Amino acid sequence: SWRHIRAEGLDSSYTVLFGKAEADEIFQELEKEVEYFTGALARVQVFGKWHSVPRKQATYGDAGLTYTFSGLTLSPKPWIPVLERIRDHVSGVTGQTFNFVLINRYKDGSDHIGEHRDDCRELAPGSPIASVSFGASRDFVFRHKDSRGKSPSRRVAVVRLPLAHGSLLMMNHPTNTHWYHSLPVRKKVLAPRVNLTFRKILL
DNA sequence: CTGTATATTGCG
DNA sequence: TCGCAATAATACA
Ligand SMILES: O=C(O)CCC(=O)C(=O)O
Ligand SMILES: [Mn+2]
Repeated sequence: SWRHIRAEGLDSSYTVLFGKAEADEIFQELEKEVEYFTGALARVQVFGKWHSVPRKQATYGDAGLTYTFSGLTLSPKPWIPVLERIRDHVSGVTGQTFNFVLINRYKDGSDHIGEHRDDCRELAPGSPIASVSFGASRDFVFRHKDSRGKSPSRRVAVVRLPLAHGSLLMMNHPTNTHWYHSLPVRKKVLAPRVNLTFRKILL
């Protein structure tokens, strides 16, 4: 069964792919195998200022591709067994295909990601995004674009969702046209979390 | 009276 | 501790 997350312009689906034992093993292999970007490849530019990202990132996928957000371009690394196994399984469950994965690792509840839409030029038009989570459960927040700021034109409610160990969140079109998402700071969370967002990228 | 868009600071 | 409006400076269209 899928929990359907629906609101005006919001269309997402949530389910648990893996039980505890399997999700533990996958997490441990991710921790062991994934090579994260450092230094110059972990700095972004937002509002005219450069910052080191408050988390760790890695990109895997087919050769040739490119992934640019916030002034930072990330070349994908060749697929490794554990990412292919997760990719293929998501594909078998959803029917959707993927040639790329972005990995965000939050070492604890102080690591986080800011509010944004996934609306890249390099993202295939109307292609779903598969977000698979491992480790600590973290709250994932959807805010509507017209409901943000000083004076909002719309009073659409915020949508909050705990992403569990071994879960899958599907973000279908047009979720990313109208809704920003983020993983806010959760100061009580002491354990790491690894998130995989599988995507379809144009060459 | 009025373009649009975007990590931490500075509040509450 | 949590939420979030303001905004570091441009870069557009
Ligand atoms: O950490 C997550 O659950 C999602 C991360 C994300 O949205 C991104 O990396 O663009
Ligand atoms: Mn995202």
